[PDB]
Amino acid sequence: GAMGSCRPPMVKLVCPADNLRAEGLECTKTCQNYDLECMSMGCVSGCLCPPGMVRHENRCVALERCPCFHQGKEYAPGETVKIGCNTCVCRDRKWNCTDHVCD
Repeated sequence: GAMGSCRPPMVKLVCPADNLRAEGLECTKTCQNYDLECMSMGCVSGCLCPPGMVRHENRCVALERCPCFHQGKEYAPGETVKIGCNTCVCRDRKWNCTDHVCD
């Protein structure tokens, strides 16, 4: 029934015979696989978030707003954490360490 059933869908993406739209290589695009490997399932009849948006916790958020991970825990942008004698803050889906003097 051409039912995505992929939770609240935003943008529908199908994979042509040779998968020209998904180029086969492409399948998913989320802050998790955006720069990392993609999941096998997703290229074929799937619903993801707009290009400038990423799929996170079934919700669409902007890349600059994407969640950050540090120690198995999920953090947010501008969120600071302490690592040893240095601290880091999530900026641009990446952590920025001050690396100040170890006290």
